[PDB]
Amino acid sequence: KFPRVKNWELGSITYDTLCAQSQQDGPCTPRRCLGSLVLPRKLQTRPSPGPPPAEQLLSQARDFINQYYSSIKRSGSQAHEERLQEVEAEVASTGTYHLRESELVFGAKQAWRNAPRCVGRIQWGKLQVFDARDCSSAQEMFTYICNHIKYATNRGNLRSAITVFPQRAPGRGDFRIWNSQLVRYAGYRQQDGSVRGDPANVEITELCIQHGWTPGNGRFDVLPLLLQAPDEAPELFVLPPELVLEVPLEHPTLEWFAALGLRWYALPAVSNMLLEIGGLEFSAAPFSGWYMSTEIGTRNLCDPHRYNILEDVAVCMDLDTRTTSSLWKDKAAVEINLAVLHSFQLAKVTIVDHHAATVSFMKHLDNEQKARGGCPADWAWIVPPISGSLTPVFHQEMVNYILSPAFRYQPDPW
Amino acid sequence: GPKFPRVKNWELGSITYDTLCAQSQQDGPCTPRRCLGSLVLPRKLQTRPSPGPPPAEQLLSQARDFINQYYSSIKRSGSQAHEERLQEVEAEVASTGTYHLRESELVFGAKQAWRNAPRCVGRIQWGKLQVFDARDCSSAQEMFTYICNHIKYATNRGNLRSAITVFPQRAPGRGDFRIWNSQLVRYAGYRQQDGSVRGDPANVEITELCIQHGWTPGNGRFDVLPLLLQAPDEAPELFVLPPELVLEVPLEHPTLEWFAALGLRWYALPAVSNMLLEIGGLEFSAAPFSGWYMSTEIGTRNLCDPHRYNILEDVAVCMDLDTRTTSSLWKDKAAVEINLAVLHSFQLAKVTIVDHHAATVSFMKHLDNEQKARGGCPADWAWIVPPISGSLTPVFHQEMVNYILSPAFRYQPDPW
Ligand code: HEM
Ligand code: HEM
Ligand SMILES: O=[N+]([O-])c1cccc2c(Br)n[nH]c12
Ligand SMILES: O=[N+]([O-])c1cccc2c(Br)n[nH]c12
Ligand SMILES: O=[N+]([O-])c1cccc2c(Br)n[nH]c12
Ligand SMILES: O=[N+]([O-])c1cccc2c(Br)n[nH]c12
Ligand SMILES: [Zn+2]
Repeated sequence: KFPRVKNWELGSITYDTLCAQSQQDGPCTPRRCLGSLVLPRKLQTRPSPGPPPAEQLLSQARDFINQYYSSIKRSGSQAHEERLQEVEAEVASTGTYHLRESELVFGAKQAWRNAPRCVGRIQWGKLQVFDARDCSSAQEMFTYICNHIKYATNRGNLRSAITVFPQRAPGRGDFRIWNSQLVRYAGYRQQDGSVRGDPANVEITELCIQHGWTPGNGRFDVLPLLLQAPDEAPELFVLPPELVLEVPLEHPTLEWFAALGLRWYALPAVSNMLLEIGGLEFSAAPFSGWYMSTEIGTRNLCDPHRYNILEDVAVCMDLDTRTTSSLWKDKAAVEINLAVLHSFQLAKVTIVDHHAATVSFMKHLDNEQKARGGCPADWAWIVPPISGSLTPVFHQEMVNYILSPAFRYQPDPW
Repeated sequence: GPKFPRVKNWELGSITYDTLCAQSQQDGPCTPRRCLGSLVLPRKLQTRPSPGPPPAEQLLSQARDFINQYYSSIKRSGSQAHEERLQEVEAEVASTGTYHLRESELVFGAKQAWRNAPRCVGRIQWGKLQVFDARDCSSAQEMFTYICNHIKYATNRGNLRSAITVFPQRAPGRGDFRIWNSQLVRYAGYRQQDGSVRGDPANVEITELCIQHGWTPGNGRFDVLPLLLQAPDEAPELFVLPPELVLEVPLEHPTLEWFAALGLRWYALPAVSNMLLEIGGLEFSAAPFSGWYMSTEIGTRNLCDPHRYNILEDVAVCMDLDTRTTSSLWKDKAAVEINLAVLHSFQLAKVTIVDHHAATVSFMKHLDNEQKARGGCPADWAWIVPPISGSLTPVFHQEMVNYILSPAFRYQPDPW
C-alpha cells in the first residue's frame, strides 16, 4: 500500500506513509489514471441542499480538532477534550459549528501546506491570516480586500496573506468573489472573434459590463471586483489604482522589448477557490503570495489561448519563424522569462525564478518527509512549463492525494 | 453526461470522452486514494520470470482476447475462420501448455503494442512498422546476424525506418532469449578512480558486465558498447558491432562556431532492446524495436540530465553566461542551443530527426485519429510533454487518460 518513491537524479528512496491519512478520493482508479485532468466533478465542492450528515461533519471536525491540538502539543489535555465536546454539542444542536481564530489560522496554513499543485509550499509557515468572518455586506468584503491587497503588496516587498470570509451556512447563499483573482486584466471580444486583452477573462469581463462597469479598450485594463453577499446580486467595486502594483516589462539587452508595451501586476491573488477546514467550507477566502517568473512569462504571456506574444517577440528578435526546427519559440520564451525577472528585480518587486523555486521545493519535500512522512505533490504542476528536466523536481517521483484542510475548486456563482 | 472519463483540451476548449479505457484488462498503480502516475517503474507491467507456463486458463483468456482483436481488425469477427482459430489455440494450449502465432497475427500484435504504448509521442507512425520475424533463430550468433540486419535496414544510410525484430517467445522448460543491453547502440560508462564517470553514467553496470565477459574497454566519452546476446540456457556471448553499421552524428552549432570543438556526438538509431513484447499472453523476451530520434531526447535528456552527460554548465561557460545565479536562466539558454545543435547536425548529416514541436503537433493528429478509430488513446502526460518548452507544445494543454492495453511493451527484470 505504501509507495516506494525514487529520485532519479540522486538515486535516493523514500516511502510515503502520509498518504494513509487521506480520507478524500481522487479521480484515479486501478483501471486508469486521470492525474492530468485540471478540474474535477467528484472532488468538486457541491452546494448545501441542506446540512450534510452530522456524523460525517462531526468526523471531519473531530479529526481537525485533533490535528489542532497535536499542533500546539496539548493533545489529550483538558483543553482538548473540552473543545471536542464543544464542537459535538454544537453540531448535535445546530447541524454545524464554529472555529476559534487560532484554529482558523492553523487550518489556513495546513490548507496551503496540503496543496499538491503549489511549488511554493516552503513558505507555508509564514502566512498572514485575516479573519473577516465579521462581514455582512459586499461593501465590507471590499474594505477587507483592499486591506488585504495593501498588506500583501507592501510597496513591492510582497507578503503572503489570506482573508477568510463567512463560512457556508445551510439554507443560505454563499459569500462569493466572482473574480478568479483579485487582480486580472479585461478580455474584450472585439467584433471579429479576436480578443483585446486576456482571452481567459472574456466571460468575467462581460459580466462586469452587465453589472454596470464602463469598460476600457486597452490590453491591460485592471478589472473591477464583483463581490456577492448571501442571496444578493453581486455588487461592482473598482479597485483604487494606487492599490494595484504593476510592473512594466523590458529586456536587459533587447532595447525594443519595452516598446511592446507589456506589463504585469505584482500580486497573484486566487479568489475563486473554497477553503475547507474540519468539514466547514469558506466560499470566499482569497489568498496571495508572489509570482514564479514562469507563470507570467510562459503561461500568461505565451499560452496560445492567452496573450500569445511568442511570435511577435520572435519577429522582433528576427528569428526563423518559418520552421519549427529553428526553435524560434523556445528562444523567444526564454527571453520573455528573462525580461520578467529583470523587470521585477529592477522595480524592487518580489519574484522567484523556476530554478530557485523548485530547488526550494526539494528542500520542502525533505522537511516534510521528516515532519509527516511524505508530501502530496502533483508532478504536472510542480514541474515548470519550460525547462522541465533542467530542474530537480522533474527527476523526483511524487505521490498525489487529498489531505484536509484543503483548497478546493467550486462552481461559478453565475 | 457519458459514463466515461471526460477529457478537455484547454487551448481549444474542446471535449472528448475516453471509452477505450473500458477495454483495459490490466491495472495500473493508482487507486482512488492516491495517484502514482509520476512513478517511472511501477510494479504493474513488470513481469517477474514465471518459472513455468501461464495458468492454462489465464493464458487461454488472454489468447482468446488477442484472437478476437485480430479478427476484428481484418473484419471477420464471428466467422468460421475466427472460430476455427479460437479452437486451434485452445487445442494447442490444452496439449502443449502454450500456443503459437500465425505470421500476420505477430505483425498485428507488434504494431498494436506500439500503438498501445502510453509514453510514446511518435505513435502517428504506428501503422508503418517493419516487422522482422526472427522466430527461427536458435543461437546467440544468429541473434547477432538478425540484429545487424535490423540495424542496417532501420538505419538505411540516414533515412531511418521503424522496425522490430521478434526472436523466439518464452517457452516452458527452456531458457529465455535475452539481449542484455538496454539499446542496440549505447556509449560506455567508465567508473573513474576519483569516483567520477567517463562516458555515459547510466551505462556503468552494462559496461562492467561487458568487461566481465571479455570486452577490452577503451577510455573515451563516446565508445559504443558491444552486445551481450543470450540464447536459451547458455551464458551470454559478446559481439562487437562493426563500426560502419553504427551511424553517428558529430554535433555542431549553426552559428556558434566553437560548439563543434566540444567533440560531442550522438548515434542515429534509437533501438530499445531490453523490453518484453507481450501478445495474447505470449512473451517475447527478445524483440528489439527502433524508430528515430526526437531532438529533445538527445539534446535535453541524454546530454543535459544531471545524472547523464551533464554538459549544461560547460556550454553555459562557453556562451559566457552567469552560471553563478539562477535568474540569468543560463541553464535554459544553453539547453536551447544544445537542442538546436542536435537538430542542425542531424539535418546536416541527412539523418532523420524530429523536433519536439513537430512531434507533439503530429501526436495531436494521432490523438484525433485514435478518437475516431478506437474512442480514445492511452497517453502518459508526463512522458508525452517534452523535457523543455513544455507549455509551448500543444500536448501540454491536452488532458490525457493513461491505461494499460494489450498487446504491450512491458518492462522486465535484468537477466543478471
Ligand atoms: C509564496 C509564493 C508562492 C508561489 C511562488 C507559488 C507558486 C505556485 C505555482 C507556480 C502554482 C502552480 C500553477 C497554478 O496552480 O496556478 C501554485 C499553485 C497553488 N498554490 Fe501556490 N504559490 C505561492 C503561494 C501560495 C499561497 C499563499 C497559497 C495559499 C495560502 C497558495 C496556494 C496554492 C494552491 C491552492 C495552488 C493550486 C491552484 C489551482 O489548483 O489552480 N500558493 N502555486
Ligand atoms: C518513429 C519514431 C519514434 C519517436 C520519435 C518516438 C519517441 C518516443 C519518446 C520521446 C519516448 C519517450 C521517452 C521514453 O519513454 O523513453 C518514447 C517512448 C516509447 N516508444 Fe516511441 N518513438 C518512436 C518510435 C517507436 C517505435 C518504433 C516503437 C516500437 C515499435 C516505440 C515504442 C515506444 C515505447 C514502448 C516507449 C516507452 C519506453 C518506456 O517505457 O520508457 N517507439 N518514444
Ligand atoms: O506564482 N505563481 O505562479 C502562482 C500561481 C498560483 C497561485 C499563486 C499564489 Br496565491 N502566489 N503565486 C502563485
Ligand atoms: O523521474 N521522475 O520522477 C519522472 C517522473 C515523471 C516523468 C519522468 C521522465 Br520523462 N523522466 N523521469 C521522470
Ligand atoms: O526518439 N525518442 O526519444 C525515442 C525514445 C524512446 C524510444 C524510441 C524509439 Br524505439 N525511437 N525513438 C525513440
Ligand atoms: O491542460 N492540461 O491538460 C494540463 C494537464 C496537466 C497540467 C496542466 C497545467 Br500546469 N496547465 N494545463 C495542464
Ligand atoms: Zn493517477
